[PDB]
Amino acid sequence: TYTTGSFQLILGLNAPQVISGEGEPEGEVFASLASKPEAHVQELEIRLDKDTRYLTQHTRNLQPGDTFHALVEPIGEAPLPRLRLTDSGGKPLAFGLIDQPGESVELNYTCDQDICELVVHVDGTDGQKDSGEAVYRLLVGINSVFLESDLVTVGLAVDQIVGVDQRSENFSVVGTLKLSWHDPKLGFSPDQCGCTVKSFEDASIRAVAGEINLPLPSFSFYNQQGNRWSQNQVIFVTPDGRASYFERFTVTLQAPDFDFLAYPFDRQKFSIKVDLAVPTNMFIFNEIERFQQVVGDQLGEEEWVVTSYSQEITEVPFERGSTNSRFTTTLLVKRNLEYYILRIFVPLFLIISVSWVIFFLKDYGRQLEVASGNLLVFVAFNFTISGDLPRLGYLTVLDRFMIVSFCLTAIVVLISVCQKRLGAVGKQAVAAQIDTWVLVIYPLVYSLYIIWVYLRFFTDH
Amino acid sequence: VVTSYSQEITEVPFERGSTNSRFTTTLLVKRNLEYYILRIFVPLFLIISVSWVIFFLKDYGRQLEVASGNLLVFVAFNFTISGDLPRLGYLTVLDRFMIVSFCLTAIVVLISVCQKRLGAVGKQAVAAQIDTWVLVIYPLVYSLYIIWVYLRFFTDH
Ligand SMILES: [Ca+2]
Ligand SMILES: [Cl-]
Ligand SMILES: [Cl-]
Ligand code: NA
Ligand code: NA
Repeated sequence: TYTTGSFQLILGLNAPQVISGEGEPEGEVFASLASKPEAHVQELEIRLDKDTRYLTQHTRNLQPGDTFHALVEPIGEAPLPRLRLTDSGGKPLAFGLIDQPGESVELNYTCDQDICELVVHVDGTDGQKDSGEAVYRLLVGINSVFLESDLVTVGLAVDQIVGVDQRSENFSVVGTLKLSWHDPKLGFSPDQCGCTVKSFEDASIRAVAGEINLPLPSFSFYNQQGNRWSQNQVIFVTPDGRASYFERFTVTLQAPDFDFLAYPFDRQKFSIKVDLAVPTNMFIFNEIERFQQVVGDQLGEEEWVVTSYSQEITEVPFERGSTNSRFTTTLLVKRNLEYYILRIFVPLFLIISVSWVIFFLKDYGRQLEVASGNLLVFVAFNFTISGDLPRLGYLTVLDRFMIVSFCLTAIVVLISVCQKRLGAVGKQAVAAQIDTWVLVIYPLVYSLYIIWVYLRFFTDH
Repeated sequence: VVTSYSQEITEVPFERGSTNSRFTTTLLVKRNLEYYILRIFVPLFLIISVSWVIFFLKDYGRQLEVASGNLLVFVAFNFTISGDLPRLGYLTVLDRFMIVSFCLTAIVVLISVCQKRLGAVGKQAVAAQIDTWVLVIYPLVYSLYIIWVYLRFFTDH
């Protein structure tokens, strides 16, 4: 291909030093710049929401002697906005003149210095935003009229969800980060190295920008807690201006999108947000690279499992009207449920049934002997399981079922006492009516409780 | 403990066709098993049989007092050992045996209640047939469970 960049030209007439690399200017002048001009014109439909109501676009680079025209127009019946042109420093070079009919605010300028580096402004500063949807066609021209954000393709993949802190509403994950992006200003000329590839290893895009003193697409994991353990870190740059970043990492992230209210029947969102650290006007995320399986299927492992992974490009505001790209890889998860209903629920059931079948007995002495004894087994079992249950400072559904379960088992002891007295007073057919009396209201209440909670916690009621 | 160590040279792909050497030293390991079957399995057994020999009794009153009491000892023991057992968020085979073990011990309490009422209704030779009735299906079920798991978890079935 053709190649690009800047050069130093030494021209010599009867001067053998010039072919030796040796340019010191001397003598009488013989040469210079050799010859409407070339024109460049651009469309863009700009949009002005409540969010974004001033907008500026840096122009790219006019020669002394170049003329610049720009025109705005309303898409619907939206108001005629304020137009102006300005240098990079903000000193004004023109203003918009609203036209003969009053439909287009046009502006004009031709160029003074050997660099004119112009900036176009359009504002909807004039009125209160009524529904925040007035949008404009903007025409622009000199005689790629606007200098555009270079386009980065980002990719992410997770290998291990290695920690979840349920109390502090955060988690930890191991994964792989790739950004690939074509910027000519990066360009390596080959004869220096003697290679196609230049490598920077073990440092942060930020640090390499600082070393090179140029702009690069730096980023941060948005909710990062403390430090990240990054290995196989690297950034590759070819001659072309094609560049790539590769980083396996192990990061700890705050996710207060946790809700543990329906534990263990809760489901959760692990979101891995990757924001840039430079605005939309310099770099933006343009593609998603499916460089590997996004979520890595080791299934035996099992503690939290994965429903679906959706990873997506979105632009978010930051300070100084920093609007910048954000690459959200967000895993959907649920707990391993066999662990809960087998280890917790099944046994619990049995403890509750023991209290219900001792109502059959009619030897209230013994009914109460077992009733009381089984309450201890309940409490006993309730702290067997207290380990896999986490302390948060608020009630999960399980904690809710468990209180009710205990309360019903304690009242069987209370009822059993009641009936034993009745037995020894010789109203034993009262106490036998009671026996069969409970036998049916009582497991009816467990079942109704459950229905209550399912509706209370699961059904948008 | 270590079963064998095999260490080996192999080349794997990386960034921009980086194909590079990898030196894998890979140890094979197993747990110290005496610790498990002595500390966990042997005692558990004993708790299991206590429930089976109280089926012999035919004083269902007392059968049930021991039956119930021994369930607590089971739960008690099950959390003695809860320390050396690690919380993962999913069932290991031990966790599997332990649930089944507890469930069978809870139904002895349930059966013991059943038989006691039968006794006081004066169908005591029903309840005595039951006694000998379990005595044999019940430790048959532990043994079949075990066979089930060995096949479920160990034998590529
Ligand atoms: Ca929250
Ligand atoms: Cl409790
Ligand atoms: Cl248990
Ligand atoms: Na984990
Ligand atoms: Na907290």
